[PDB]
Amino acid sequence: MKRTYPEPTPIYHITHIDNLKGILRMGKLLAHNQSPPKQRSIAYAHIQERRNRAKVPQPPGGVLHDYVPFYFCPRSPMLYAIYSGATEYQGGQEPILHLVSSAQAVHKAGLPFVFTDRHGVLSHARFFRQLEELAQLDWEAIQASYWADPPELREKKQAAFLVYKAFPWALIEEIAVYSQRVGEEVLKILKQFPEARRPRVCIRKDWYY
DNA sequence: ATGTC
Repeated sequence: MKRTYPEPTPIYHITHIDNLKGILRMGKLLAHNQSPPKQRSIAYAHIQERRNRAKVPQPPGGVLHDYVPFYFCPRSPMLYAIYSGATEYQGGQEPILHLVSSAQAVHKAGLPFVFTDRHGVLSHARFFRQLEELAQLDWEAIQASYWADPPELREKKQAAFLVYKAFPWALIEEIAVYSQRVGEEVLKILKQFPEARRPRVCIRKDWYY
């Protein structure tokens, strides 16, 4: 009766469109501790500071800031904080891209990864290395459109897929966007990097608030 | 409904 994970299992990384040039110039997403040439932070600083010191207890270890973060859903709680202007960033959701890949693409590429069953800064989050352990996650919570309550559902919606240090651009399969205007601006940027993969750019308003 | 905790 409880939902299982789709296979392939989508993973989602949100970023401001003002960072896409830097992603294509580096040819990869870089983890926070790898000093990405980001133009626009859409994070909470006070939770960023927790990620900065949160130990990852599975090899290859380090801290959460050593990994490129993905969720297993679009339309994240983080995106709600952005949509509602609760962040220092005041631009709203419209310039926020969903970069899409899959857990299985990462495994087949032989990149080191870990994943969690819930918001990764929580002291009781479980960490996993084996894709069979996707069965440990709560796929009802991950897909829930109303996630404010109950508390367990809220935590488990924010299970993370964590790729150590860097995520190659070549593994991104789709860029989802809010609006035609932002789609067009993404294709203009991609065309400045003709050697790079050009993933399909899809308007998915249902991935936004 | 939901302002990542």
